[PDB]
Amino acid sequence: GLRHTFVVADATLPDCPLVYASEGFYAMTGYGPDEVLGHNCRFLQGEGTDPKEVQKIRDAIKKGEACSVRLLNYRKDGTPFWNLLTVTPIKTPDGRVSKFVGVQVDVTS
Ligand SMILES: Cc1cc2nc3c(=O)[nH]c(=O)nc-3n(C[C@H](O)[C@H](O)[C@H](O)COP(=O)(O)O)c2cc1C
Repeated sequence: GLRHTFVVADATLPDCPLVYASEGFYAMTGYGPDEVLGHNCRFLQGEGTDPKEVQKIRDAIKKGEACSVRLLNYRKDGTPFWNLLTVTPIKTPDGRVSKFVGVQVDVTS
């Protein structure tokens, strides 16, 4: 929907760590930059997170392809929320993946 957050991951590093996150991302998740920059976004996952959906994202990434999934995530305070995540690979002219961009939408309603 209209309200959403955005983040950028560096695919030139093995674990796709975050290099940038929108104002909304920090405010929604409750985390600060000096807390999540340089880290993979998997810290948003938790107990009820469907490993099957997580695997789908992992596969798309390893294949350097776009993907959209609905996942249960948790704020820094531990409270849950439903996240409709869409990941998009950004490539250089040589065809290789340089960055991955992510758009998150809280669809908890
Ligand atoms: C740009 C980008 C944004 C992501 N955003 C989220 C997110 O908001 N929530 C989430 O649970 N996983 C998110 N992921 C997925 C995890 O970072 C990680 O790719 C996934 O869990 C891969 O599987 P693994 O944790 O088993 O290695 C994102 C990945 C990328 C590349």
